[PDB]
Amino acid sequence: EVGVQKCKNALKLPVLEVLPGGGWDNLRNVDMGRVMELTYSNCRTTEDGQYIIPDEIFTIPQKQSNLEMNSEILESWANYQSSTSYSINTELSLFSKVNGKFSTEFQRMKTLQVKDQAITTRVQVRNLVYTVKINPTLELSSGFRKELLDISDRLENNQTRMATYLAELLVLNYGTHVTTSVDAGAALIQEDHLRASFLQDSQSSRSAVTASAGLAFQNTVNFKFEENYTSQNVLTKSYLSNRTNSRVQSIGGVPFYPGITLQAWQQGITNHLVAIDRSGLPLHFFINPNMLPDLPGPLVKKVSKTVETAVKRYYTFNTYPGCTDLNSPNFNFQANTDDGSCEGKMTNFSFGGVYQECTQLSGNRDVLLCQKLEQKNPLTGDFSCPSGYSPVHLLSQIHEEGYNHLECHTVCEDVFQVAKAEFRAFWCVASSQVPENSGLLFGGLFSSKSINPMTNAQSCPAGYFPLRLFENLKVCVSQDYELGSRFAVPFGGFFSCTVGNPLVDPAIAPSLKKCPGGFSQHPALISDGCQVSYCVKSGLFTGGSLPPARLPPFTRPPLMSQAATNTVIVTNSENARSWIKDSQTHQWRLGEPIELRRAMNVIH
Ligand SMILES: *[C@@H]1O[C@H](CO)[C@@H](O[C@@H]2O[C@H](CO)[C@@H](O)[C@H](O)[C@H]2NC(C)=O)[C@H](O)[C@H]1NC(C)=O
Ligand SMILES: *[C@@H]1O[C@H](CO)[C@@H](O[C@@H]2O[C@H](CO)[C@@H](O)[C@H](O)[C@H]2NC(C)=O)[C@H](O)[C@H]1NC(C)=O
Repeated sequence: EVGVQKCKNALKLPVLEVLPGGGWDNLRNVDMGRVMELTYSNCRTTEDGQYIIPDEIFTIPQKQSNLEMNSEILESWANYQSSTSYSINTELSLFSKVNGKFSTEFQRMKTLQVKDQAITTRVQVRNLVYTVKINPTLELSSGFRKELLDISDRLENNQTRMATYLAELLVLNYGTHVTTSVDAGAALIQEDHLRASFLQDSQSSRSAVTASAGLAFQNTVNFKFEENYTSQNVLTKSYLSNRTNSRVQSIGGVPFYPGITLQAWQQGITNHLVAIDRSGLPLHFFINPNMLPDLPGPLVKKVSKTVETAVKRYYTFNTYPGCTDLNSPNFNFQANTDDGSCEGKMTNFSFGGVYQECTQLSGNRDVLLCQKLEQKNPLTGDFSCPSGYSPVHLLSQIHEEGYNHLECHTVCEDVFQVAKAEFRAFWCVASSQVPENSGLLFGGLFSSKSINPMTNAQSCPAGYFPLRLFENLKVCVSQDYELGSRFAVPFGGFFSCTVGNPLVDPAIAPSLKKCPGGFSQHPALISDGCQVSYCVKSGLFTGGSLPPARLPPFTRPPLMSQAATNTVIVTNSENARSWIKDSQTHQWRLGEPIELRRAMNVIH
C-alpha cells in the first residue's frame, strides 16, 4: 500500500536493481550496507518509461555498446584493471596500490601468473546501458544514522576505546567508501593465461597473437561446443598449446553457455542489469554537519576523524611489502606492494632470545595474571639477555581481565572488578662479536590466530619448544646444532609500530621500521592496535596461498573500565557558539547566550 509496492502496482514496471548509495569495501571489491536513504514516494520512472527508480536518483541514458576484436595483454600484475570496479579502485589516494588486491578476481589472476609464469589477455563486449547517479541533496539512512549516534555518544561520555571499537564495526558493515554513480550494463569477458615465453619472440606479430585471441572469443560464443571453427589456420595450433588457463564469464544478462549467438545474448540484457563500473567517494566525506543536523557542529568533525582513522588502519594492516620482481631470487609471493628490497645481500644474524616481565597492577587477589604473562630466557635464567647481547623494548601494554566475587548475606549480590597487569616484552640483539654457538635457533612464530609455516600447523617442530611473548604468541626455539639444523631459518629481528629494529644499518630517530636486505617481513599478532612484525629469509614462509583480508575489529571489546562523564555543554572558542543539551536526554539545541552562562556555574 505504501513504499515500493504502491509505485509498482500503479505503473506495472520492474524496479532498477542497480542502485547507488550503498557502501563499498575497496580492498575486497564487494558491496555492503546501505548508507543513503532511498524512498520511492513520487513514483518516478526512467525517461524510457521502463524501470522504476527512487526519488533522489537521476539516470543518464547511455545505450552504448562496445565490441573489440583484439585482446589486451596485461602482464605484470602490479598494475591491473578490474573490469567491474575500475573507476573506484584508481582514485587519487594514499593507498592506491592496495585497492582491489584482496578481491576474488585478483587473487586468481596473481596465482596463475606466478605458478605458471604466465601473462593474461582479456577480451570483452561491454554493453553499457545507463549511468545511475545520486543527487547532491540526499540524507543518510535510518540504520547508518543510528550507528553514528552511538559513536558520538561514546565520544561524549569520554569513552574512547569503545568509540574506536564501534568505528571499526562501522567499516566492517559499511566498507571504506560510498558508491555515488554506478553503471547498469552487462559485460562478457574471456581471460586466457598464455605462457610468458610465447610473447617474447613475437614482438612483430604481437598484433597477430591478440588478433587470434579475439577471434577465438567469437568462435567460442557463436559456434556450439562442437569445433566448427574458422580460426585454426596457421598459428592457432601453438596458441592452443602455449595457453595454460582459460575461462569465460558473463556479468549481466542471461547465463552464458558455450554456443549462443551474440544476437541472442544481447536480447537478455533487458531486466538483468548489474553494475559493470562504479565510482565513489570515501566514507568520512559523508560525516559532516549537513548530513547529521541534530548533532553539534564540532562533535561530528570528531566522529569523522574516528571513522577516518579506522579506514586508514584497515589499509595499513593488509599491506605486505616485499620483493615483487618475479625473475629475481628473494621473490616474496605474499607481497602486494614493491619495497625495493630486491637484489640485496643477506647477513646471517644471531639472536639471544626473548623474555617478558609482568607487574600485576590492580587485581592482586582471586586472579593471578603474572603467571601466564611471565617468561624467562631459555639460555640465561632471569629477566636479562645473555653475556654478549643487549635488550630492546619492542612493546609495553596492559592486559585486562574481568572476574566475579559473590558477597552473600538468602540474597546475594555480585560485583565485577577488573584486574590489570602491564607487561614488557624484550628481545636481544648481538652487540659486538658473538661466536657461532651459544645462541638459540629459530623455528618461526605462531599466534592463536595464525599458524607456523614450518609445520603448517599451530605447533613448533621436533626438537623445538615455545616461549610466550605477547599473551598469545609462541616463539619456537631450540638450543642444539645437530638435530635442530634442518628446521632452522635465519632471523632478521622483530620491530613494531613504535620501535624499529636495530639490525638494519649494522655496526651501530632510533632506526627504520623495515627488514635488512634480502629478508621478507611478515605480520604476527596485532596486539591492540599496533602490529609487530618479524624478518625471515626462507622461501618457505614466502610461498603458499595468498592471505585473506584481515577484517576489522582489531581491538578486543573493552571491559568498560572507564566511568562515563556526562557532558552537557559543547562549544568552540573561535566563533563563540554553544550547543546546550536539554534535560532528560532529548536533543542538542543551539545555546542562547542567557542560559549557557547560567549553566557553566554548575560545571566548574
Ligand atoms: C577522559 O578519559 C581519559 C582516558 O581515560 C582520561 O585520561 C586519563 O585519566 C587517568 C585518570 O587518572 C590518568 O591516569 C591518565 O594519565 C589519563 N590519560 C591521559 C592521556 O590524559 C581523562 O582523565 C578523562 N577525563 C575526565 C574528565 O574524566
Ligand atoms: C610455445 O610457443 C613456442 C613459440 O615461442 C612454440 O615453439 C615453436 O613450436 C613450433 C611448432 O612446430 C616449432 O616449429 C618452432 O621451432 C618452435 N620454436 C619457435 C622459437 O618458434 C612451442 O611449441 C609452444 N609450446 C607448445 C607446447 O606447443
